[PDB]
Amino acid sequence: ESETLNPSARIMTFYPTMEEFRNFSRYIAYIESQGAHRAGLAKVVPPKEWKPRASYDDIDDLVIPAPIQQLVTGQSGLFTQYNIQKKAMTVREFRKIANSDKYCTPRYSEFEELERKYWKNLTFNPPIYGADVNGTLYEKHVDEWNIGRLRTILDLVEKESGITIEGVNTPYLYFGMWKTSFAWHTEDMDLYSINYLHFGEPKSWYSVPPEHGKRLERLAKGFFPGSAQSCEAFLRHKMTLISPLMLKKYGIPFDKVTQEAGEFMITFPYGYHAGFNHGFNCAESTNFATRRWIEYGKQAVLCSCRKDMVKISMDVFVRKFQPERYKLWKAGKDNTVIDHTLPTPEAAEFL
Ligand SMILES: N#Cc1ccc(O)c(-c2cc(C(=O)O)ccn2)c1
Ligand SMILES: [Mn+2]
Ligand SMILES: [Zn+2]
Repeated sequence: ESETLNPSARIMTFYPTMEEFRNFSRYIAYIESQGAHRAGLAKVVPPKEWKPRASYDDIDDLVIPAPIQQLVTGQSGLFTQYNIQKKAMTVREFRKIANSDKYCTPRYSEFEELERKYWKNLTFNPPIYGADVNGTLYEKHVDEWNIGRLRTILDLVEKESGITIEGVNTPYLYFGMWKTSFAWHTEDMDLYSINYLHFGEPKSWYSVPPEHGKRLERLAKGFFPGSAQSCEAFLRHKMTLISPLMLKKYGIPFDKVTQEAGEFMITFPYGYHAGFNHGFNCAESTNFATRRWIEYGKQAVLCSCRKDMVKISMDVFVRKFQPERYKLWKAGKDNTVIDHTLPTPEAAEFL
């Protein structure tokens, strides 16, 4: 039973062997079989034997075409992040700024100390995030967990229509510095995501279980009624930051995890997450899908107030994987209800 596995919906950590690590979709289905998805977020530590690139010593020349300065406004654990686009710059130039005294990591003993400082100084001295950089740091030959070519069914989007959506079915790189942030969100079309930390200081994550996502939404709508009235899904703007103390105070279940260089994070459909970087680092990510995602995709509530928001046609997926329901679905009469505790069909061999 779905409900009997990971009943506390806690973030799980997995240490696959090299044999397990080789088939990406298999291991995703496997960790789902262990209830990992119920947390919304999971950590996967790859075998020590494994490395996606021999050396990162060459990248100081790589261009960050649109660095973003992150202005944050708010109080009492509620904040809204405004992006200001800076002029292009190099990893060398970025690293110099990031390690500079003005911008570098404050010192501290335990994580909770660094965490407290993040939520205390969030609004002061705005950092720069080298974000949404198109590209990959994977060497052309690495066949395990290659973010450039995961070969999941998300590939049906490009295959059928030729459409690429930057960062979604293509890779993004993220160059961080201390106190740079990602706001509370689910992925576009409530897909999965994979995030790999190539190098640098840690990246910390908060997550809310999918079975409690709607609860976080009610709370957010209550605290940002203006934004809620203007948009059916304003959290998709990725501007909204909420401190873990505010989540506790209003009884939203959540969990924390800190990601180290060379570690993977997997986010699951309708898994709300947010977080921040500890210092200079580099992360790579993209979205992907499983058969389980399709229903999430069919029902995802999208941003209504922008023309350039990401919308994937679900049609090809329903035809190919839910043929019984296609007619009904197209007639707007498909009332399937989602069970967030259930694992993906592909795990039939591990169920
Ligand atoms: N803006 C934005 C945005 C859109 C989609 C995403 O998955 C993330 C995101 C970014 C990070 C990160 O900046 O490290 C971690 C997790 N999620 C951020
Ligand atoms: Mn994300
Ligand atoms: Zn919107």
